[PDB]
Amino acid sequence: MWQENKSWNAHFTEHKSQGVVVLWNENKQQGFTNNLKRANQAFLPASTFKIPNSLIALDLGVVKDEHQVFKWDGQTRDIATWNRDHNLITAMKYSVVPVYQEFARQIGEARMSKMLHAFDYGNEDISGNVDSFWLDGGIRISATEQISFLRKLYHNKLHVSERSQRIVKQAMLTEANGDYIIRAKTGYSTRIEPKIGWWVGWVELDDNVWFFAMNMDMPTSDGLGLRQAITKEVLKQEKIIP
Amino acid sequence: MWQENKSWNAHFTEHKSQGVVVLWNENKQQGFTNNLKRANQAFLPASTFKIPNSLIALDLGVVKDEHQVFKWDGQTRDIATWNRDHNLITAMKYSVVPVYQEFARQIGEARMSKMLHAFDYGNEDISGNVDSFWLDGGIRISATEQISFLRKLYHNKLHVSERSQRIVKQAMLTEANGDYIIRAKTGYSTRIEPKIGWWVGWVELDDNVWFFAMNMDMPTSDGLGLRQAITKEVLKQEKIIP
Ligand SMILES: CCOc1ccccc1N1CCN(c2ncnc(N3CCC(C(=O)O)CC3)n2)CC1
Ligand SMILES: CCOc1ccccc1N1CCN(c2ncnc(N3CCC(C(=O)O)CC3)n2)CC1
Ligand SMILES: [Cl-]
Ligand SMILES: [Cl-]
Repeated sequence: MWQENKSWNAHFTEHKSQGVVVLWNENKQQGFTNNLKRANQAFLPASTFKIPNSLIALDLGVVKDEHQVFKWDGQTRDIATWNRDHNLITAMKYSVVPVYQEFARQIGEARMSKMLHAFDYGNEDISGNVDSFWLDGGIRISATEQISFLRKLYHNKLHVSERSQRIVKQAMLTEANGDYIIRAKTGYSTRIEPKIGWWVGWVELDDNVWFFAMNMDMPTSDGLGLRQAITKEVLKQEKIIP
Repeated sequence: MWQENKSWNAHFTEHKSQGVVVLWNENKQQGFTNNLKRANQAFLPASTFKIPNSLIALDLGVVKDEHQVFKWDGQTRDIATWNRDHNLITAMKYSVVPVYQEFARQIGEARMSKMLHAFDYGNEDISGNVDSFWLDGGIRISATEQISFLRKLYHNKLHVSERSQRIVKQAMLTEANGDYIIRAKTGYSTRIEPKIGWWVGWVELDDNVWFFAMNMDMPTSDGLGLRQAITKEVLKQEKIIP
């Protein structure tokens, strides 16, 4: 099932960094990582929780569809892209926490807990504020647990409507060309030490899917682009993307 | 509602070419084109017909979902990418005509006509061979009629399940980055002598979507890249993409 490829650690060291990348070959049903311990270490999901959060909001009509416009609340926050109107597509792309905080408050702590248990999502614990638990409450999920959750989403096997799963998979769209499609979601955990940067999703090829879950130590916000860069270098080495 | 802009013809003449580009601003309900007459002249859809053909095949259950595998028949054809197994995603991406000819035979004359009428697609005429009418039969569609059709698809308004429409829009994914998403379909009309290349679809942006339909005279296969290139030079002049 799982296989440790120590050679990917060079992509972390050359960038003054430390972390884990986890890949899963869907056709062959084989997994790969540079660090199996860290691959199974559970962290706060941070904004990667926007994937299950959207699925719950959509199956509950808190979000009607991907074009509904939730406008700014007039409060200027420290990330410029947040201070405007958004839909599901753009709130996911720019990781607009206030929008999903409003979703969370509308979902409710009860329905949130039941749905995460149904998703088998991490430790299934929402202790804390209903609108911040994924950022500074009790929820914990590991890299291999992200892949397990993403594989069910890819196959429409989560305990929500197929429509909700298709919409969220649409909103996860990050990059596409004639070689590959990436559906993914970034995340940055800052409230609990050590600070952690996430990238989780998958790569669609013509005749295979490669799921990935990555996290790395991220002391400041200036190295956040290293999440995609390191992940891509592993993908280039494994001949997954050209 | 419609405005002419002959500045765009410079992009055509720059490449010793001729054709039409039609843009539709969804927010403004406003349209633009370099040649109004040509914008409303009907042509064979060629492989742009794979958009409606896919919708009908999915709705009628000829295609179960975007993962079902259509086996190569073993007949070696001139386009190398056709000589392999395909699913709906890859059959669209590589314009695999033989796969869609099998769809059309399964759908059949009676159901194909009824669905095209319900779609109000072009002249709604499928006279000719059931498995080749979009390539050398009687169906005809204009650039502006393509947009009218695409707008209905985008809003899930066609007489097919929302699921059918969602799957075809996923299969139309062509290009995506941080700036825009392009969902489109190429086409190459070669059997009636006004031999033309098509590119129809739309560009998704954060706060808007720009529908487009273009066709140009295309004497050989070597100029096919000019469909996307000229279209993009127009989108970059209107500052629709960076
Ligand atoms: C409004 C409620 O706020 C909180 C409530 C409760 C706890 C924490 C927050 N804050 C803390 C600050 N934060 C933050 N910091 C740095 N970069 C980013 N970014 C967004 C996520 C991006 C990503 O996904 O990579 C990276 C940049 N976010 C957002 C969450
Ligand atoms: C199998 C049945 O065929 C026929 C039956 C009946 C009439 C015509 C065809 N033929 C003609 C040859 N053809 C063709 N030629 C050149 N390039 C391409 N291409 C595919 C479309 C691509 C595009 O979508 O842009 C461009 C390349 N296709 C496919 C359709
Ligand atoms: Cl396949
Ligand atoms: Cl998509």
